[PDB]
Formats: sequence, structure tokens, C-alpha cells
Amino acid sequence: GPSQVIFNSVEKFYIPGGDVTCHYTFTQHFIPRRKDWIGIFRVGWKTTREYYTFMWVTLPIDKQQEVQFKAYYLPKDDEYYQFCYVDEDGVVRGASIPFQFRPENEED
Amino acid sequence: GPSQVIFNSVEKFYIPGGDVTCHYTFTQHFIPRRKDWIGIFRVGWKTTREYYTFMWVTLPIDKQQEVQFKAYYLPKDDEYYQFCYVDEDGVVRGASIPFQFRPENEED
Repeated sequence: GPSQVIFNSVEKFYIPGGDVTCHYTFTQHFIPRRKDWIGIFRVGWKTTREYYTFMWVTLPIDKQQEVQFKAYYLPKDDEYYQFCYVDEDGVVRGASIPFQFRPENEED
Repeated sequence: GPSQVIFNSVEKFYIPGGDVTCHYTFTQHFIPRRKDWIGIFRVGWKTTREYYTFMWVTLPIDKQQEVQFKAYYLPKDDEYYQFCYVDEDGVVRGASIPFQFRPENEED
């Protein structure tokens, strides 16, 4: 079904070694739950158990939301990744555009 | 460490269906932050993610502080609860005496 969690301001590349802020908003009828989470997943991931790293959904919740991924936990390779919001039932409720962890280049 | 947020005038029981005013004061060197909050937690809570309900810390801040919990959001059972002040880093900076939501009784 349609995404119930929308990622905003997602970059196409993030600087290696920097912390990354992930911005998201809940759609009108969506009810977030305390064990929901956001993963960073390699594009083409098969199951939610494959996340590279994750953060639990930011609490408390009443509006812009954000969660911070610390540099230590971010990918070091050149593969493509996305954010995915996974609810307590294991259902993906939102997914972002793909990005890499790399410096800016001329093709950008 | 020692509490940096002190709850005052906390009752041992609050009337079911009434709004509850939570009174607190900041200790001298404490610096409140805009995403700090006060939760109502069941006694014996393990993580700050377990709050029953919450309010963001009252703003603006310059002294007595207070925040109002609306009746709709309060517990309906007979369990024991407390207020806890949680800062932006997830650290508990103050905690109140325990209370229930119930009428006065003879044991009181």
C-alpha cells in the first residue's frame, strides 16, 4: 500500500565520516508505535533482518521528525543504500530515494 | 547523579477524570533544553520509551514551572505512577514520589 511515513530532504550522497540526520514525517492516519524503527538498507535488500544499521523511531511523539545516525555505524563502501521505516509488525511503511556514502563528484 | 529537576506539591493520588498540574523547579546549574520532556511512567519502568503519556517541558523559560496533563491522556487503572523529567539526551534528571489515579480512601 501507499507509504505512511515520508522521508524528506534525503541527499543523494552523504559525506564519509559525518553523522547523518534522517528527516521523516508521518502521514495523517498513521499511528507510530514504540518499537518502530528506521534502518539503512542496501538497495535490493530482501528482508528487514538485513539492515546495515538502525535507530528506533524518535520519541516522544506529539510535525517534522528526525533521527540521527552516528558516523561510526554508517557504511564505508560505495554501494547504494536507502532509509526504510519498519513498524512493530515488520511491515515497511516508508522508503527513501537511494544514496551513497561518498564525496561529491563531477557527475552530480 | 543528584536530581537536577525537582518535582513539588506532588499528590499521592489524583482524581480520575481530572486534569493534573505537574509542578517542578530547576536546580541552580541545570540548563533546560527545548526537547526535554516530562513523562508519566509506571513505577518500575525500564526505559524512557515506556512512558504512559508526556508533555514537552513548558516554554518559554526565564521560578516555579508547571505543565498540565489533560485527563484524556491519564491512566485509568490502579497501578502506581511517577513523573520523570527526561532530557534531550535521554537522561532522567528528576523523578517524583509515586501516586495513583483513584479517589481518596480511609487508609490515606
